[PDB]
Amino acid sequence: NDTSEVMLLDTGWEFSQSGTEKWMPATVPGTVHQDLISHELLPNPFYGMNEKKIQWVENEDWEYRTSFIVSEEQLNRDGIQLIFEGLDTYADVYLNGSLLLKADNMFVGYTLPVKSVLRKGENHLYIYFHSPIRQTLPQYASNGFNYPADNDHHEKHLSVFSRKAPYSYGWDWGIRMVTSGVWRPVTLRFYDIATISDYYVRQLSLTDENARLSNELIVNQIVPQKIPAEVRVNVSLNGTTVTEVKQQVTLQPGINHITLPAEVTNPVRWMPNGWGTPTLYDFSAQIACGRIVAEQSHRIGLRTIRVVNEKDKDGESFYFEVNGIPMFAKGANYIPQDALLPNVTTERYQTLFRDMKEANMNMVRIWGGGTYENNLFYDLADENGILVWQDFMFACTPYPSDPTFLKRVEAEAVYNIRRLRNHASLAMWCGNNEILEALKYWGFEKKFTPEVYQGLMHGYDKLFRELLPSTVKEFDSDRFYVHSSPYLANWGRPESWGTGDSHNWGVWYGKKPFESLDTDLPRFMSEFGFQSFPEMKTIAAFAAPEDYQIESEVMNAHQKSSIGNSLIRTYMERDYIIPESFEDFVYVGLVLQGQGMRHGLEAHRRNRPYCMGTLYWQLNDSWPVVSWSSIDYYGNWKALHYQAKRAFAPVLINPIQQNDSLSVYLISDRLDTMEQMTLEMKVVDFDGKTLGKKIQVHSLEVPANTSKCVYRAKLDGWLTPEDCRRSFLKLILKDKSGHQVAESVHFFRKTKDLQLPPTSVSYQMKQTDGKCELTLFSSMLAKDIFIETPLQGARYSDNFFDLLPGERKKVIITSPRIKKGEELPVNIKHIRETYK
Ligand SMILES: O=C1NC[C@H](CO)[C@@H](O)[C@@H]1O
Ligand SMILES: [Br-]
Ligand SMILES: [Br-]
Ligand SMILES: [Br-]
Ligand SMILES: [Br-]
Ligand SMILES: [Br-]
Ligand SMILES: [Cl-]
Ligand SMILES: [Cl-]
Ligand SMILES: [Cl-]
Ligand SMILES: [Cl-]
Ligand SMILES: [Cl-]
Ligand SMILES: [Cl-]
Repeated sequence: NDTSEVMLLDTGWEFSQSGTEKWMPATVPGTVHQDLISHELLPNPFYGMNEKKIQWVENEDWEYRTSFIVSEEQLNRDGIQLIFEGLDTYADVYLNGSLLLKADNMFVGYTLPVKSVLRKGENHLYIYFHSPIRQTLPQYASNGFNYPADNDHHEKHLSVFSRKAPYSYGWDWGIRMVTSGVWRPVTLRFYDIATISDYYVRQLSLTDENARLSNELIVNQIVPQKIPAEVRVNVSLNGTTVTEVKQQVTLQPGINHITLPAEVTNPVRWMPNGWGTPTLYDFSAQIACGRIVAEQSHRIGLRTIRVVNEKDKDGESFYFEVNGIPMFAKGANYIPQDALLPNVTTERYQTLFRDMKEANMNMVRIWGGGTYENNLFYDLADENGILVWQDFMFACTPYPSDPTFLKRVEAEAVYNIRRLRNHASLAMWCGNNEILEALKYWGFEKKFTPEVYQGLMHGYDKLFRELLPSTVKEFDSDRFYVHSSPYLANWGRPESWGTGDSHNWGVWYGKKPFESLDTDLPRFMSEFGFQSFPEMKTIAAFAAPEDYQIESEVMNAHQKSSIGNSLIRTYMERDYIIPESFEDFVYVGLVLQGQGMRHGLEAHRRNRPYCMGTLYWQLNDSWPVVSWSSIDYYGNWKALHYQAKRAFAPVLINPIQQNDSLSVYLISDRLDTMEQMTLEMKVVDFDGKTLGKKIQVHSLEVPANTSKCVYRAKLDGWLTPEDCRRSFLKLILKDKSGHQVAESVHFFRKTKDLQLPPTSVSYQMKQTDGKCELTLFSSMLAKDIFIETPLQGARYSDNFFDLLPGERKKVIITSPRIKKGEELPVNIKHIRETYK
């Protein structure tokens, strides 16, 4: 791209527990815990009872060192920068006897001019990582109260003093692994004249006819003379130039601000997943001096995103308008993919986005107890058409608000805003998760003096109502900011539900039935959720067979919700027969979470436009654990993820039964209206015999972006109470010429009340490298079938579905570990098998 040379400092590192003088090979980027694990100096932290056994690490200081060679020629370049994309967290950086930096914020990248400190030949880099526990003990002692951060799993809630990923201190689905290290890459750049410090592509306006952009460059010139230069911006699409602009300047020593307008006529818009292609242009900025001394590019999506948050007849709306069209949000809350962040590989990020795209999602919330994610995450969101709701990294406790603390926060806000603001995917900023809710409703006023409580309330405003919104206004002026989620609505207070976004924890924490999701509607659901144990192959990863009990010491290790096991059983009993065996209980628990949650996803879509989105808690897991996730740590889809896919389908037939009556809604997130449609239904018993006749509803239209009721019928006079326990309703939607565009099945009774027949699911299999193809058959209904295989992360065309009587079903399973001539073990489970 330019004349600079980059040296990756990613080999030859060593580490030491401070004070031991013993050094061993390390892997950078990485973590202290991983380095110890790689030397068998820690047990597998995710196995068994090992959490307590690895806590000692957090009390030690840890040192890292590397050496590297610099040549006479490199030392003669105009400038040389050492760049740390991430240091976790209190890190003193020494090079060649100079203290370069005292780092104090995990979320900040540092760029350090070092030419004057480098030497020809060998150069020595040492980094000292202070324990973030020891570092903040004096700070806590001076504070005179303990912040109410219940998720910080220690007597002393030290997390709040450090700009370090909150979840690292523990969470209610998380292991405590308060780690340290060089967590993102370290690079040396040797260059001439200048670097581009920042390149911002600011969209001024966008119409079907024209996109107007402002290319804003910050150029840091390292030489003392004045340097004539030409700044060039090339805009290309698929390798073909669309427009090119240039500007003559004379670069002054230090910072230069350069602005170049560019326009794209008849722009091809970036669309979100479901509404078209996520088209990305390539914008390249170069600085040319007589040689291209500096270049930087971004992929750019041309679209408008407006968050509409306005007083209205129902309270206060909260929805996303994309390219001028209101878009119903369908997605999930994302947490960190690992207890050890550098262990998350490119392939894991790619697979997680494939999981979101395949489940018909169009939005992800990067929840405030994790990290501002790596550039790759947002690059994947851009190319998959997934909108990103970005929390700042504050969650579930008030935080300090003293000048030094706020200076750290300002540093991370500026850094990460400039880092992320060029992504098409980035849709909004949110100051924190649940802090105002906590301050108002979680009973802190009983835990603190009135004076300390007042201090907390004032401190909330300084950070979330002043500093963060001001920073967004300055650096990302056309993106929405809200101070907290949920900003006003509280789940126990019905009068607040028509006001902005909800975290409806009435289900789960409030013990409310899943049916409450049909009546208790938000303007936008930013969280709701339900736990499940992950499937047996995941349990087997952390537990020996002796430990396969809900309440074994090892299982309780991997359940961080102290009320979770009791809630799961309570809810299961409402709808299912509780199985006697642990393995069957796990299977039904997956079914339960899937069925209950999808009932909610369907209510939210059905109630558009009153409700304009749903983001369930939670997408994913950081380690093998019992949690609210739809995908376990090993990437296995739980039932919930298949159910989410189905409930988020662009066109959905939603039968909803209440008060002994059935309505059927047709729900569409398509941009086009469907005309002359037929809804066809029929009642089929569990033996496959049709009851009565086919019901047909002709001449239906399904307008773009609407939910509409097309059919209502009382059950009384149609089906006997006996019919209701022994049959299901099949529903199909077809176009004028008879082609199927959607299908659904409906049960008229709770599963535990169904008279399911004993039945065998037989299968045929054709296995080749990487692939099994199964054909399943049962002469009778098999309810909520789970096709279980021992291969971690195996992918299925479908799973957790009802196998209908006499209706053959093909299922493809893929995994790089499937070998032709090593038959894939397959175990098919279904509800009736779970009891006698
Ligand atoms: O934002 C949140 N809401 C509820 C989750 C489960 O208790 C919790 O893990 C998360 O902090
Ligand atoms: Br320099
Ligand atoms: Br220090
Ligand atoms: Br300037
Ligand atoms: Br969509
Ligand atoms: Br605000
Ligand atoms: Cl610099
Ligand atoms: Cl408002
Ligand atoms: Cl107090
Ligand atoms: Cl229903
Ligand atoms: Cl009913
Ligand atoms: Cl059976």
